[PDB]
Amino acid sequence: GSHMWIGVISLFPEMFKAITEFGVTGRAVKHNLLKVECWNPRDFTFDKHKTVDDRPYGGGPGMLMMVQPLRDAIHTAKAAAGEGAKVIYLSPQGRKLDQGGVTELAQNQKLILVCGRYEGIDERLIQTEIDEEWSIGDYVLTGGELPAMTLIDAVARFIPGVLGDGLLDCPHYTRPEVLEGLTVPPVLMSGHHEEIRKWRLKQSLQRTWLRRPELLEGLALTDEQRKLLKEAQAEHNS
Amino acid sequence: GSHMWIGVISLFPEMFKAITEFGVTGRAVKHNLLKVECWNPRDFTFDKHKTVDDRPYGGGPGMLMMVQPLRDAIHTAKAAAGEGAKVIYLSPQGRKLDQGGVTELAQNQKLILVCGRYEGIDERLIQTEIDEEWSIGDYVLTGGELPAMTLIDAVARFIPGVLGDGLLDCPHYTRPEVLEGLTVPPVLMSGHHEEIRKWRLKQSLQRTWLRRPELLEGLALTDEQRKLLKEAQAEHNS
Ligand SMILES: Nc1nonc1C(=O)N1CCN(Cc2ccccn2)CC1
Ligand SMILES: Nc1nonc1C(=O)N1CCN(Cc2ccccn2)CC1
Repeated sequence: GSHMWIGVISLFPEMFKAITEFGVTGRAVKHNLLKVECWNPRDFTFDKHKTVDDRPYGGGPGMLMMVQPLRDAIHTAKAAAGEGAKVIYLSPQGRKLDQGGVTELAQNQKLILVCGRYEGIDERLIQTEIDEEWSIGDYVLTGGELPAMTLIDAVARFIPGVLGDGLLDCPHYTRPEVLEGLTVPPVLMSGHHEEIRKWRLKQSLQRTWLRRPELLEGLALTDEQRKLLKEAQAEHNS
Repeated sequence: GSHMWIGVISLFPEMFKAITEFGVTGRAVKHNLLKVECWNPRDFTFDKHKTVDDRPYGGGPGMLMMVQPLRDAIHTAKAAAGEGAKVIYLSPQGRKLDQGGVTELAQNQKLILVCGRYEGIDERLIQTEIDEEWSIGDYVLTGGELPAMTLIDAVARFIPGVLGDGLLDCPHYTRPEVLEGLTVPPVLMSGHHEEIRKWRLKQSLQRTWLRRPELLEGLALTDEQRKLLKEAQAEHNS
């Protein structure tokens, strides 16, 4: 349907088996809802030792990805993708990913994700080959592979067939009715669908307010949400 | 040395091969700097079909992880860990992970990471078994495995032997000297180490200011940084 094709450039393509062979994303791939295709810069090297890193001009302790194998891998992925593929570099210097950002990226039918290693890629490749730079969070990882897999997983949820409001989630409960002395809220046992809905929404508003108050600032709360939030705050203040 | 032990509770333990078998984290594991040990709730089931999900009280479209197999897996991981292990649940309702948070978690010698699937785990298990809840970002994934692997990768960088200031990174350049008409900044070719240092720091300040101005607010800039930032801003304003 709205199937998605994601090309990946990575020195460790076998890492992506974690999403292509298991769980929800694994099923998406099996059912041809998601296609993930990997190119390894190591395969585009020509020297005997298949060199994929290179020294930075200006010195320093680190290395960068070697330009020629990486550039050639990217070009190969672009040729396979055809027209309309957006090329993404994952790094801490990119636009911070959130769910709105995920929904934006998910509108793309084709993505190419470039996974950096070492101290990253040549700035001129970012200028000449990368459409958008994104970060999955303000922390530093050993490479772009986990970020790429995280992005793939998040956007995959928006492909129709893959799955079976700005607020944090409400608490959920399952069997048994009592667990180390802790009981399930009686409302959830009541069978009263409307009370249960309002209880869940109220809990969500309360948890967002207590844990992530700044998320509430970004919202235009509905009349019902304003009411339930006021109630939750009143109860919190006893 | 400051080796780290990380217990993992996951319905898809084979996903963690992406970090235990490859790259920097793979080497950490091989060199016994990092130990990652997985328990699968499916192995703690007793029914013929090894059931690991259960219906939420109060209804709704989703499922939760079944309490008994998950609880038993967690208890088993805690027994293996001995004393001092901090138990973490990964979810969008948790404390937002950043590099400071990574450095905090990395001070722990033992971690147990609980990977949720479905609509997550019973709220009472969070109360009774989880020490801390963390989020790797404000977006929704299909399960806690990629978040757990991301956390493991980030904290692993702080284990001594694993690897070979609040600002975004400077641009980096490697061979060739000219790439699609784009040249390497002459300062990086100059061999003047102090000019190169100041240029890199200035670029870092400029990029942070242009891309992530709010990160600058959280910093107490050094005298040198204040100067170079003013210069970068002056040049930006031509
Ligand atoms: N945070 C993140 N959100 O996406 N990716 C990351 C992330 O930490 N990494 C690890 C280091 N990389 C290689 C690198 C190093 C320095 C500059 C540019 N590239 C990028 C991928
Ligand atoms: N963002 C994140 N940072 O850490 N983990 C995530 C994340 O998206 N997920 C996927 C859904 N999970 C299962 C679940 C669903 C609802 C409530 C609680 N648990 C948690 C793991």
